[PDB]
Amino acid sequence: TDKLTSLRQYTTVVADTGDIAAMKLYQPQDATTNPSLILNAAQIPEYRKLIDDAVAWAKQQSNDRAQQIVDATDKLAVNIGLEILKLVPGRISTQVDARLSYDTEASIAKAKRLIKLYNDAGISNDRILIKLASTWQGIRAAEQLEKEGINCNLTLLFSFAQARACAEAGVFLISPYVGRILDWYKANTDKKEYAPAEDPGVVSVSEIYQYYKEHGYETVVMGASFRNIGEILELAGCDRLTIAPTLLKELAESEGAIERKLSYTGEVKARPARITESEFLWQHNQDPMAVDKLAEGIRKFAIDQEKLEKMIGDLL
Amino acid sequence: TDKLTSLRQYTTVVADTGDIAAMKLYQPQDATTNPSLILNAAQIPEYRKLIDDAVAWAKQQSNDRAQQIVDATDKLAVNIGLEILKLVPGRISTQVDARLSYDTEASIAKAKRLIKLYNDAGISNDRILIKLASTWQGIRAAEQLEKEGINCNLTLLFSFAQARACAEAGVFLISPYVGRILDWYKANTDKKEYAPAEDPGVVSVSEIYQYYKEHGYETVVMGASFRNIGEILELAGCDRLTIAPTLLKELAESEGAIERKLSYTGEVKARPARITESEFLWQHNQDPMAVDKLAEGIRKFAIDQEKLEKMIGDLL
Ligand SMILES: [Cl-]
Ligand SMILES: [Cl-]
Ligand SMILES: [Cl-]
Ligand SMILES: [Cl-]
Repeated sequence: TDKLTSLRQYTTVVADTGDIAAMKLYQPQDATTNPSLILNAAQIPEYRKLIDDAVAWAKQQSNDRAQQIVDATDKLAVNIGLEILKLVPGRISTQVDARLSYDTEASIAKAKRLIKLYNDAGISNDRILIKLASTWQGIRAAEQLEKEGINCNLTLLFSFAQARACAEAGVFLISPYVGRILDWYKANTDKKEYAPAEDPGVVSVSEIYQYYKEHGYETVVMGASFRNIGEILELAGCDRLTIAPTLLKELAESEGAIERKLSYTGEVKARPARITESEFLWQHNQDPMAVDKLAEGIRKFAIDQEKLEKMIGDLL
Repeated sequence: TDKLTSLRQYTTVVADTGDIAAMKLYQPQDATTNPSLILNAAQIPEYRKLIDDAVAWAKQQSNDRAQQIVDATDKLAVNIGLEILKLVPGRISTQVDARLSYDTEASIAKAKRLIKLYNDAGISNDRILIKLASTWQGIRAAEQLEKEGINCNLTLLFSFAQARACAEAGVFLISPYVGRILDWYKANTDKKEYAPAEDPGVVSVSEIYQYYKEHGYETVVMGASFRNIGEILELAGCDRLTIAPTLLKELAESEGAIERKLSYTGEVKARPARITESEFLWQHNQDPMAVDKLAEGIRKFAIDQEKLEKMIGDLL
């Protein structure tokens, strides 16, 4: 047996890519995309049809250029989601424009708009996760969306404060990063070598997992962003893990059974009072890694969004 | 003539220390303190009377230990402020517990408490600045305090978003940092040498000064936190500058007249709509330096507060 097969006994495998080739190859349950993966998957010549469809559709919905750019970029992300749903039985994650990350109202609106486009294609809400950055504003947006039947993937989750706040908001799923946590520690300490169990991204997810299970929270824990297979194996037992094709390949090519690493066998414990905004802000900003990486991840995703819109604008 | 004397033609000189010796020596207009300067000034044997007075007074106001700790640490800061006001004609800046930095209500309450203690000593509000970190919550706290006749010093000002928000809130004074901005650039780029005019902290304050004057804002601009006299000289013309004794000494010992560097000679311009919380959050987090340093400065001031309270708790 190979390690990818063995992992699937303990963990729901999810493919982190916009490339349908990977869906066929690894047959994941869910898939995740983001603005940069959409931007990358756009250059694939076989996807040119999806870009043209998106641009054409946008011109049929309105006559204003600015609106056509937005409509086309949204429809493109959706169009790619639709191709992926042909090949996976579970969820597709589609990311909202990260420029809205500190705007609750705008994020709710944008989530609803992407859902409308999916619904217009005949896809139900139970096949979709809307990905938002887990700022306070994003978490509050997600809380509201869930009440309206729109399930959310709360991403760029770095601090325990973010983890706690997401759970208390009843979000469908969280995407705690692993690899970008490792990146920080390598950039800000002189320890650049870590055993898998002491990888700080692995430690973060394990602690979050424990807290979620021990309090009986339903939010799906999905580790994301990996630098190596060691990190992935150390989180075997995590509800889901979203993994890039390069690392799915490495697992598939690695022989041997693996053991479950993440479990909670105790009973559910009473929950505390909800963390307030002020408490969340204090506790998030206690974590210098999380401070840096949440803001940084948002900046980079917004740049990817802008580049996507540039590409679409040239075709109109 | 010396450079300290020459600077005073263009800029109001302020002493950044809790040490009364410096007030006598340099005869500044205002003084600034903070938890660490209070903690430092506590070890000075000649201040032991101020610590004992604070502890004694606290035991007379109440019988609860926890409240005595808070009362004593507040009274100590106030007691030091009072000794300084004997030797300066202008303002004393006293910093609120930085653990409150993301809590508007608590910060307002704390500001009012420190003002009460000063008022109880016979000091008017026009001699005092309450120093709060310029988070959104701190700015909103300051807006309200100003309306109630309590003047504020908005500190740890790093991003343009913080500057704009403070001006629009009508705060009495801002303390844009200079040296800590330089710190970040040195640590996060491979340029560790900067000409005074290209020092990123100097550039920051100069841009803020321009924006404030050009829009006729009354908020006092007071550069703070300096690594060298080059930075200070490059901001000659800034409304005020708060300077550590070490650097005041260097200026006093430096011979020669200096030129004014910071001026605005144009007419006042129309102001934009107020920045919203969401816009502020977006724009502040676009500035990786400011993201890091605002949170870091708050963490360190809170640690200094805790150490001060430890020291006070041992004496009760
Ligand atoms: Cl968002
Ligand atoms: Cl929208
Ligand atoms: Cl950001
Ligand atoms: Cl952030």
